[PDB]
Amino acid sequence: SFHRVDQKEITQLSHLGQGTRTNVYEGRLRVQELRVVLKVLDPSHHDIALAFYETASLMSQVSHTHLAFVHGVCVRGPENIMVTEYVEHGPLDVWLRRERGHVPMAWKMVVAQQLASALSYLENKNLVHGNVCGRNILLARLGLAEGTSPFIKLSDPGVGLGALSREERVERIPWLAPECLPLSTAMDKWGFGATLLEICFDGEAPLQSRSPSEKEHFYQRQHRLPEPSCPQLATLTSQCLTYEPTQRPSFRTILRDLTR
Amino acid sequence: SFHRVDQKEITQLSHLGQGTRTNVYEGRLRELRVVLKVLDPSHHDIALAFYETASLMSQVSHTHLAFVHGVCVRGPENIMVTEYVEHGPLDVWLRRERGHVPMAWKMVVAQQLASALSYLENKNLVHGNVCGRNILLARLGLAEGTSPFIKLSDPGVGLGALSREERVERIPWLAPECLPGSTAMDKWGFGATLLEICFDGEAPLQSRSPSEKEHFYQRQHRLPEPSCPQLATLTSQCLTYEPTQRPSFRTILRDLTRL
Ligand SMILES: CNC(=O)c1nnc(NC(=O)C2CC2)cc1Nc1cccc(-c2ncn(C)n2)c1OC
Ligand SMILES: CNC(=O)c1nnc(NC(=O)C2CC2)cc1Nc1cccc(-c2ncn(C)n2)c1OC
Ligand SMILES: [Cl-]
Repeated sequence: SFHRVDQKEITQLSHLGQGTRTNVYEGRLRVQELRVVLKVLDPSHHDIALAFYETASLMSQVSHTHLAFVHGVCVRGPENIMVTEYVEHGPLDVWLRRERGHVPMAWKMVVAQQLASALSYLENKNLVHGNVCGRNILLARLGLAEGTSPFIKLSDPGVGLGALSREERVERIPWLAPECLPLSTAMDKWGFGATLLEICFDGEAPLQSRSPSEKEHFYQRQHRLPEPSCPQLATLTSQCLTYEPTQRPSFRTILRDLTR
Repeated sequence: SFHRVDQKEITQLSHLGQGTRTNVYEGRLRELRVVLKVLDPSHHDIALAFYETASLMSQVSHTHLAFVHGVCVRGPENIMVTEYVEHGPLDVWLRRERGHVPMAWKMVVAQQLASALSYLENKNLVHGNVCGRNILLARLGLAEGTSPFIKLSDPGVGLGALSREERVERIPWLAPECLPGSTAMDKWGFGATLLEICFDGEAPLQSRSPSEKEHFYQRQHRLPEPSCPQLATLTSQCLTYEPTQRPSFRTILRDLTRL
């Protein structure tokens, strides 16, 4: 399970954004104060909150260099608050869009290897992340500067996919595995593939802009996502972004292929 | 001395604040992100003090010194083009994070400020405007294991061109020997900034009137003791009215890595 955090120990600071049924804030935790990130769940039903706890538990009961730490959950009136690791530079997508055209291929390859690494760890433990996207990739060390390499940390997947509505699942296209449109570790290989494209297209994922019906139509008509600009990831993404879950490579394979 | 920048190459954006005879803006250099220090309509002596400042920064290179791209000199306009530092002035941040800034964080800033100032010392160059405002935070060092990373800004219009009223406004950072009409002056600035850091962006006398401030220096009064006794000796050594009695930055840098 997960560690319990009293309301007294946490301080809510500036708003960083909104997740699926959550509001992300900067914050402090008394342990010596630590800079935390608070994911404040919306007033919710028992099934939604349980999906939130299950997510805390996944992140609490694991340990990897490229996985964000979960301090615990605080249960305050209608709100539940996940207390998570504060990462220096925040979401990757935001940064890649800000640094558009000035992000070198080697930088992107390091991020890929690191993301495949953390996802291979969850694979060997037979655990599903269920929300691999650029936003959920946080930059602990920036790596864009002469003589620097990036250091990423994969965020909690938020409210478990199982509790999400169809409308909510559609919003996750192109990262959402098409079999999840109507929970296997096979789903994270599609997420990894779609994120690999988002990284290549400097934080601009294909279909992001398109309408929910346009997005739903793409999956219904079994259409395939664009090819990455860099031909190094071209084979890997095509292998990952297959509609047949069994046809997706293992992260053990992906991790090997990335070293070449 | 200084690189010249054409007016066509620069785009002015959001006003960030005002300096001594300047207005600070966000800007674009043809398309890189910079900070434009737009000098007020000025006399030739004021503009020359501005160029001298550009030259100081232009002809130097240090990890904890802000970069100066050059000066745009067109007709009545004088614009210094400089490095944009992500989180901006330290004083603003320290006041925002008041009570939640740990001592170790402040020591790191101090060591970094003493290092950039030791570099100018070994080159026998005067900054002349060491204050909280002129320390810019490139990295906040908020995450565990992460440390802050500061960059010292240009000192603005050289102190030599400032009026008495303008010099009085720089109390307590201004060296008292600079009030009427040396690298020793930056040791006082460093000392007064070390107090401002300790008092979480609240420097002593900042609230007091110009006459109250002038009176403090005239009557040879000494600035308060820092809350943290680690910097207590260092600040007392730095904030002496005898310029020759101030430690070298070589000494300060040693003392910082021992207390
Ligand atoms: C587990 N740790 C984190 O989640 C986390 N950790 N650190 C930062 N640091 C920072 O931002 C540093 C720059 C100030 C941001 C983080 N999250 C984050 C921030 C903003 C929006 C979202 C969000 N969640 C869902 N959506 C759609 N968007 C979000 O979740 C990933
Ligand atoms: C060389 N580079 C700089 O000086 C500089 N670089 N980056 C920022 N970034 C930002 O602000 C990011 C946070 C939004 C601020 C900077 N200057 C600055 C901003 C506002 C006021 C003054 C100012 N100067 C004199 N006074 C009284 N106040 C000022 O000069 C130091
Ligand atoms: Cl970094």
